[PDB]
Amino acid sequence: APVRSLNCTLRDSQQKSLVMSGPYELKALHLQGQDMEQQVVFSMSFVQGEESNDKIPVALGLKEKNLYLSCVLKDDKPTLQLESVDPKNYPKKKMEKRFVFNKIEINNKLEFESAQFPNWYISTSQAENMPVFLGGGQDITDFTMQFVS
Ligand SMILES: COCC(=O)Nc1ccc(O)cc1
Repeated sequence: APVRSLNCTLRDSQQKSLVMSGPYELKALHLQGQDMEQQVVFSMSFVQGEESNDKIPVALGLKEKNLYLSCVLKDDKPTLQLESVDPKNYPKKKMEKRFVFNKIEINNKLEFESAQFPNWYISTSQAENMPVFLGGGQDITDFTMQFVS
């Protein structure tokens, strides 16, 4: 059938919200009140890949944008980018591996591991207004997920 998707937001375990940082980056900052409209709404797609009770393969697209989080090599290490795709072809059930995250439930939170790069996770900094990155400590790898209409 058609790939299944849900709209959602993510916050890090320090309750920082994610926002756009120019066209191909996200940043995390403390947001409350009217400013919470700046937060990115994801379309989380449930994709093909290796699955267990608490390991669920997803893609993270920006709602109604042909942009996906992807894990791509740079300076010889796994890194997080926003990548444009053909809007005719996405989302799809068989997403390419660079777009796949294992959504893992650990102690009432979520971690998003790169399917491509084992043990590299979507991360934030403790400081305000710094990029979201891929991290292999002080950095934050746990999130909560709010399901949106
Ligand atoms: C199949 O997913 C089960 C579940 O409880 N997921 C979950 C959702 C939001 C959150 O903040 C923590 C965990």
